[PDB]
Amino acid sequence: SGTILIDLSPDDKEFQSVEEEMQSTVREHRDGGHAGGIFNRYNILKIQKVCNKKLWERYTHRRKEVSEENHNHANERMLFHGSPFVNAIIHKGFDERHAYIGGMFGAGIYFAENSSKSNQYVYGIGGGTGCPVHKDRSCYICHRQLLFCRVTLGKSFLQFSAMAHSPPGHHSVTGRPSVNGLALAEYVIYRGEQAYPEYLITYQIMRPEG
Ligand SMILES: CCCCCc1cc2c(N)cccc2c(=O)[nH]1
Ligand SMILES: [Zn+2]
Repeated sequence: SGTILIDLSPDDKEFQSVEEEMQSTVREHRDGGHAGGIFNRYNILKIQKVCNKKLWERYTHRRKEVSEENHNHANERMLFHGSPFVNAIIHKGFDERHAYIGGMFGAGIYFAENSSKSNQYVYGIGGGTGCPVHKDRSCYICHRQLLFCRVTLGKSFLQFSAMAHSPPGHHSVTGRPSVNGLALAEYVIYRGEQAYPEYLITYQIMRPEG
């Protein structure tokens, strides 16, 4: 495929800053833990840099196009993605196969500021049937993987909220939380080339002590 994975050391400042973004963006969810499990923090087991020259140049080419359409502003963010297809994504890139057809902002590729939101989709929409081994959406034993991704939003359409195309004149959609005052924003792109899966994070959710 061209993809290689480089392990980061826990002593590396880059490992520490990615872990901190994982841990600090956990919130409680309105489903009481149904989809993603009950936890306040993670046990991070490994963080790997995803290196693929073809996929990177695909991303930067599209970033330059968006930028030039938006007064030299890519509006680039680092955002989480959770999916049963994480292993296809790191080898072949994001495409229409990784879209959420039934999502609140239409058929596109969804990203979260809250790591705990992406965690709800590790084992499928709604958490599917949970981990393959124990059939448990709150499994504390099995190893999970998330992507921390570089995403080009460009001009984003703001949706106040309780593959298709971007709204005309826009490069993405922003789902702004309008009820749960603790929820962070979620974002949708409609072209796989507008994201690069930069870090692969392997972790467990941790059982609260109390
Ligand atoms: C088959 C899995 C496709 C949807 C996965 C998915 C959905 C999703 C969402 N709706 C909002 C915020 C983040 C995510 C995410 O990180 N992943
Ligand atoms: Zn399990």
